[PDB]
Amino acid sequence: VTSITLDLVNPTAGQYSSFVDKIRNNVKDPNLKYGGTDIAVIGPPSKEKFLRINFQSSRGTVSLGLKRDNLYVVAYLAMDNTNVNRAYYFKSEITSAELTALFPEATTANQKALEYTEDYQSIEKNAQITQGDKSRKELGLGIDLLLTFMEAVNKKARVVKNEARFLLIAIQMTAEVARFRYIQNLVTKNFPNKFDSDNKVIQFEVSWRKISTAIYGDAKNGVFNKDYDFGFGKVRQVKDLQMGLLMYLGKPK
Repeated sequence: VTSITLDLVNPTAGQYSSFVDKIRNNVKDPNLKYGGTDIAVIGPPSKEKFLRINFQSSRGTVSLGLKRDNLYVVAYLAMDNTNVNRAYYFKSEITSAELTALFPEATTANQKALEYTEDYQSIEKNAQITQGDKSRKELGLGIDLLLTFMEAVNKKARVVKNEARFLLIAIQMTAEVARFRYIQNLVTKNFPNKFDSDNKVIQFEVSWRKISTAIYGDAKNGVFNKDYDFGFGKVRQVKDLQMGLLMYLGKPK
C-alpha cells in the first residue's frame, strides 16, 4: 500500500500544501480532463484500492485509510492505552481480509468493525456535538485542531466521542482539502491555528458529485451552459469553484 505521512511536529504551510498535492498526485489520472478545464480527475478503479495516511506527532502515529477510487474513508489505526495496535473499520468500505494488507500492524482479533456508518450525519451523531447546528461545522478546522483530536486517540482507551471527532477532522483535512482548494486555502491562510468553518465549506462537501457531473456534462471551455447554485451564489465560471479534484466519470465527452 502507498503511504503518505504528515509530520505534525512544528509543520509549515508549505509542507501541508505539499502533503495535499501528494494525495492528489497519487489518485489522479493525468490523461483525463473534463469540461475543457485542467482540474485533476481521479483515475479509474484498480487493484491498488487503498491509500494510507500517517499522522505523526512526537508521541506516536495514528493512520487513516482512504479509498483511491473516490477518497472515501475506510478505517483508522491507533494504539490503545496498553500500546496495542488496533484497527477500526467501516464494513461497507473494506473487509477484515483487505484491512490486514492496509494495516499489517494490526492482527485479526485487534480489528474492530465500527458500529456506525461513514456518512457525515452518522459520525456527527456519534461525536455528540451540542452546540449550534450539531454538525461538524461547529467543531472548526485547522492544524492545531487535528493535532489535539489525534492526541485524544493516540495511545488512549477508545472513546466513541473522541474517535468520531477525530474522524470528522481527519477526513476534512485530507480528502476534502484534496477535493476543494477553497478549504485548503482556509487552512493555509490561518496556519496553524484552529479556525471557524462556514456554510461554504459544508456546501462544497455535499456537492462534490453535482459539481463533477456538471463540469463533465454541462460545461464547455470552463464555462457552464447555465447558472449553477451550490448555496454560495450563482456560478457560471468553473474557476469560481476552486476545484482540486473531480470524481472519476469515465472518458471525457
